[PDB]
Amino acid sequence: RDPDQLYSTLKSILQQVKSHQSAWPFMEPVKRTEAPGYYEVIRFPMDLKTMSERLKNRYYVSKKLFMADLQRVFTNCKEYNPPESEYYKCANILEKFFFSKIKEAGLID
Ligand SMILES: COc1cccc2onc(N)c12
Repeated sequence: RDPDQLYSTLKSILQQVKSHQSAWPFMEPVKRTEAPGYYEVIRFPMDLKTMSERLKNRYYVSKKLFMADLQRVFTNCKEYNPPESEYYKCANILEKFFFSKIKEAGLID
């Protein structure tokens, strides 16, 4: 069940990330109205709702595709927001959590 092993593992990892107390800024797409100039600077927006959909839609056929999207959630945030903002802080906390979980799961060697 090599496809469903991957799916299972990713779903677990994604749920844990979504349940984390620092995930709240990333739960839905950034709104243009709340972020002036966001979509002019961030070319590939990503969020955890979209990732959930992608997962359900069987898009994440490799660990690399999953990693790229979730990494993008953090890097987008860090480019856009000031370094001591609450959003920037949440990104790094959640990113630390993400790297531990992917290492825990044996997704990167
Ligand atoms: C509440 O989410 C936001 C609102 C406005 C700007 C944002 O940048 N990164 C975010 N996660 C974000």
